Amino acid sequence: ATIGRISTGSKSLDKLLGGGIETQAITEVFGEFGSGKTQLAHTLAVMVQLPPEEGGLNGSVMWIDTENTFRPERIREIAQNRGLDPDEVLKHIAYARAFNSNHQMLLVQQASAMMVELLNTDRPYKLLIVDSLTSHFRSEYIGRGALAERQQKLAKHLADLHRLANLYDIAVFVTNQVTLRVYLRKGKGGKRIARLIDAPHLPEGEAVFSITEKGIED
Ligand SMILES: [Ca+2]
Repeated sequence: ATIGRISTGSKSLDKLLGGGIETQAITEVFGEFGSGKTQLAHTLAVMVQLPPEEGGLNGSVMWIDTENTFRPERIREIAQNRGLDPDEVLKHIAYARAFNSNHQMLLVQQASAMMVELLNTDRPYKLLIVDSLTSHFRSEYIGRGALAERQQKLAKHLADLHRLANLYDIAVFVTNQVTLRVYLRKGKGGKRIARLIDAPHLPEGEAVFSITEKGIED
């Protein structure tokens, strides 16, 4: 399968990422609360549903939520401001709340069966969001005696996510706090800045973007 790319909505950020977030990859976006990481997840959940000429992959979305960050009204807003049907865009997002780290791991293992079901349809899954990758692991595995089990379980979880990305030709997008690593920070005037770091086949760099009624854009 040739790698597909989903536009972030920001031309500057897309350029930094080599065209958009990639299928067959995990993109891991770091930042503090309000940094833009969750706004970017909501934007991508709309963009991926568009045709390739408009920056999408005609795809369905799966959203695994660990910190109650998914906002259906934000999806509706982004969809409408981009001239799309809000009800239709929302219907193509399969939402699952993860109650703890073990459940989060199970949901990703169970996702394989769901991906197979839409694989040869008009709207195969093309994007899996995990917002956030680590909140449950950090809340549950505190201190020295818990570190080994936490790193082993997180490494297994990441392997399971990579397997989904590669087997079903989807982009996996996950958020984190301090894979293709992007770090977000506050810029000037409410702008946000993304920095791509340690990418094997993309140079490091930065992109400035805005959060608007359309989600993310330059
Ligand atoms: Ca955010």
